[PDB]
Amino acid sequence: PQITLWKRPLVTIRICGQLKEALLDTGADDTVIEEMNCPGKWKPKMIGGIGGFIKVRQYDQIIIEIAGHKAIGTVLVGPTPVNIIGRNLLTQIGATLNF
Amino acid sequence: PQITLWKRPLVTIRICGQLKEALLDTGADDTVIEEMNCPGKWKPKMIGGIGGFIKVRQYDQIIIEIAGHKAIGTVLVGPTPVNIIGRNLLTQIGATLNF
Ligand SMILES: CC(C)CN(C[C@@H](O)[C@H](Cc1ccccc1)NC(=O)O[C@H]1CO[C@H]2OCC[C@H]21)S(=O)(=O)c1ccc(N)cc1
Repeated sequence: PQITLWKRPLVTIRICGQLKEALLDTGADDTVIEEMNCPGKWKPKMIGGIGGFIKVRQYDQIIIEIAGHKAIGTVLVGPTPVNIIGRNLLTQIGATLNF
Repeated sequence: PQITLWKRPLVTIRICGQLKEALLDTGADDTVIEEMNCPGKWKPKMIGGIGGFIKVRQYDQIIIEIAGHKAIGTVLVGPTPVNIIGRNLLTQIGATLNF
């Protein structure tokens, strides 16, 4: 599909059996998902943006479906105000920015 | 151009006379640039990102060239970790996400 940018580029994702809304974010290196009790081993991480840093849990090889496209990779879980699909998974669903 | 997302989507911009590197950021509503000298009037504002809120100077109707494409619009100037081109200007240059 083609997504114009008049509005936030939100899509439906499925992660750990739950449907969520997430922002397709070319400015994010990594995918960051709102706090949820996913199973699996993790490593702590700090990620920084406007305002400073948040502490997150880094999970590797997590399966996510994004707007119907399957993906698998690193997902950071923590107190983000929005769910963000970053470049690590955008590349897997074939996303490009065009102008 | 068509921009893939293996690497950060960095471009050269010209703003208030000066060349800077900036990140094309579909997850940003607004364009936020590091502290710099711009001429003319500004309004104090706040904006929040992943780590909290910062104070910025809002400049309106600023002429800004983005990878050779013209835009004229609002720029927030303040202590951002990365210069980001948000949707307010991405729409002006005709950017879309495609997958
Ligand atoms: C600042 C960027 C270099 C990186 N950010 C992604 C960015 O797209 C965020 C993504 C974002 C979106 C909403 C809320 C928080 C963070 N947007 C953002 O800060 O935009 C601000 C400017 O416009 C406003 O519109 C949204 C918030 C304001 S980030 O959220 O801080 C971030 C950093 C590291 C990772 N792995 C993932 C995300």
